[PDB]
Amino acid sequence: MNPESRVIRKVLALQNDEKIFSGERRVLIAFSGGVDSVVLTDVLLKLKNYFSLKEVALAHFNHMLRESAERDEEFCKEFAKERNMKIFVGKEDVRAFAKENRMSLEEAGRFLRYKFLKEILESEGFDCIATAHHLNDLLETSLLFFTRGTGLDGLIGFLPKEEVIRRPLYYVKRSEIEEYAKFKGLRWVEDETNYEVSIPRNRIRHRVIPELKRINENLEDTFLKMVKVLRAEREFLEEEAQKLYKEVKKGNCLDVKKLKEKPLALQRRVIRKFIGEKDYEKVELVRSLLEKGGEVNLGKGKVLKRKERWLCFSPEV
Amino acid sequence: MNPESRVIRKVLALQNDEKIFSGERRVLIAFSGGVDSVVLTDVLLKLKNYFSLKEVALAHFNHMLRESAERDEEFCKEFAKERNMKIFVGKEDVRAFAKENRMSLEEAGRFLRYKFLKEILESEGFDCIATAHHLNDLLETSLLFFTRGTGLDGLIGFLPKEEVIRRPLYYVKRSEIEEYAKFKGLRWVEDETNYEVSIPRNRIRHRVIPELKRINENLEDTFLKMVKVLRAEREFLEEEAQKLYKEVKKGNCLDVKKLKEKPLALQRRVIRKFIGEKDYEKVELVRSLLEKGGEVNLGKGKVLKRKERWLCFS
Ligand SMILES: Nc1ncnc2c1ncn2[C@@H]1O[C@H](COP(=O)(O)OP(=O)(O)OP(=O)(O)O)[C@@H](O)[C@H]1O
Ligand SMILES: Nc1ncnc2c1ncn2[C@@H]1O[C@H](COP(=O)(O)OP(=O)(O)OP(=O)(O)O)[C@@H](O)[C@H]1O
Ligand SMILES: N[C@@H](CCCC[NH3+])C(=O)O
Repeated sequence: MNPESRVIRKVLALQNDEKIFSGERRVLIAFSGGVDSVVLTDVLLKLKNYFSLKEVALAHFNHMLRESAERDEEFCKEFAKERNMKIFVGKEDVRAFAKENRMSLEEAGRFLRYKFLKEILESEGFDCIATAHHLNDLLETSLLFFTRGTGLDGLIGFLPKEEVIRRPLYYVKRSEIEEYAKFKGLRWVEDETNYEVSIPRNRIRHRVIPELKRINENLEDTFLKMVKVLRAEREFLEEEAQKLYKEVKKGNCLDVKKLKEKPLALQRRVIRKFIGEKDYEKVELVRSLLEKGGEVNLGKGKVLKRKERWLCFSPEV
Repeated sequence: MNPESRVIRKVLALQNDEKIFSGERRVLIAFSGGVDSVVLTDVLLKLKNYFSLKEVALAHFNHMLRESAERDEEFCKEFAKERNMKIFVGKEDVRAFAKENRMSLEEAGRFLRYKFLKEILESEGFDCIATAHHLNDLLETSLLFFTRGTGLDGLIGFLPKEEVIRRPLYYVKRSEIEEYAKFKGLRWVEDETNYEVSIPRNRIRHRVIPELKRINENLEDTFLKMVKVLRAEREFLEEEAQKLYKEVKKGNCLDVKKLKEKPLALQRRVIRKFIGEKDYEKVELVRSLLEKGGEVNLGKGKVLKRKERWLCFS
């Protein structure tokens, strides 16, 4: 099996399993100019009719942080022309939105790259946005949430398809993306967060994963099976969660007595939703009010009390 | 708060949260001679009456692997004599046992160790075994499972109470254990197995975890919160998985019709229980029969066929 089919087989597999494209007609690619983006594009133009797409276009965002960005942008317009594709370029100063909004260069650009994409989508009439997220991004992300503290959501990471976003390379490993770009002799722009190990994701990618791989070289593959199991168990619990939530709220309060003899796993999913907080301690606080009567203060004036069959928000302040 | 009250309260909290001890009278301690063993022993002797324990004793296994072995065994007896405790000591040639049985060394020791402990437990009339596992073993354990492939079970790691085994320092960090020992002026044996990054556990312990704490210095406490959550979620899934295994398994079959209209999460759970295998692959091969005709060959004669309304065996 060659590098081409090794990627295309996984993309088709993903399509089967998740129905990545099932009616969408116009696709907008979150094109960065990077290998994964280039390979993402090469694969979609090769499957354009297979997916019954009417049009595939690029959308590049110039964060204006580095100097190369000016050059990265040139590559993208060129690439688009070599492909005879439509492309929308966007220029914004993260740094000047991440300063006048208290933001890390990163987070601020994320918001902006997306705003522009949502923009390009709803305005130009595209049905969805395709991203180049791949299996290693999911490994790093998942491991980050594990590090930062989390539950199933973080362990699952992002999904192959969520609302308006589609991630065709979800099953593909970075090395497979790399091998395919070389095999087909594609050109792209290098990785210049190439080792700014000061950022967690990058520390995980360059210093953690390589160690874990010294334990299990097929970590990514082994990692994928675990996510499939968890996604399902999560889906189920979240499903049961709504069952109980509604089985439980009255308007603006929660029925302690009914929720008191329900499974802990579920009580916690319910509280989490009632209060709009995922923090473990805040959850336990509110949970304690199920047996004990009284008050608990969470944060933005989120104060909850027990009437006595009920557990509500205090209206004060 | 001092290094002692710090650890003591976490043990009292684990006891309050899990009922570690609740009728046991004679505890046998899996005593390695290392810090954790030593702090475990010191905490049980101090909380003996509180837990209503009639006796606490030490069990030390000489793996015969390291050169200090003999010496350490001696320290162990002296540690016992010092606190006027019984000490049972087992010795076996792990090394050899592995070669005449096809076992690496991790497994060999493990096998003989626990075997030795269960024998003392029975021939000495002990109710349970107290191990010195701690939160950092848990964190190292769960990362090993996340690396080798796993589900909730692996992520959760060992539990505070599992059968005959007890783990009173489950909530305690290795750092707290080390401060405890210095504070109370305790003596212990050197862990000459830190090094060897060849051992995955140590590679995680020395290379992986350190990098993670540079992202979150509170990794262990944060990991614990995650475990508690995962545990109750896992409890609910297994319970719901029991109901379904009973609502669908009628004989040596599974009511496809009923099991096909239920949650994937559960299906796999039902399948896993039915076919006795747990790996993702077999379960999914078997799982397709709920939708496609045919039969499957998993292991040693483990083959299942799909009838019109039933997924039974051959
Ligand atoms: N300059 C860009 N213009 C448009 N889209 C981009 C650009 N950079 C990245 N993307 C899109 O976002 C995806 C993820 O990129 P990257 O991992 O660098 O962002 P992150 O912010 O680091 O990740 P996430 O997007 O997971 O936060 C890329 O694969 C691509 O689909
Ligand atoms: N030589 C020994 N004699 C008796 N008990 C021991 C000995 N070594 C270890 N133990 C017990 O086993 C527990 C776990 O030890 P450790 O985790 O270092 O070994 P492992 O091989 O990693 O064990 P597991 O695989 O059970 O974690 C120790 O806390 C102690 O209670
Ligand atoms: N260096 C640590 C660990 C030594 C081995 C402990 N069993 C200490 O002595 O505190």
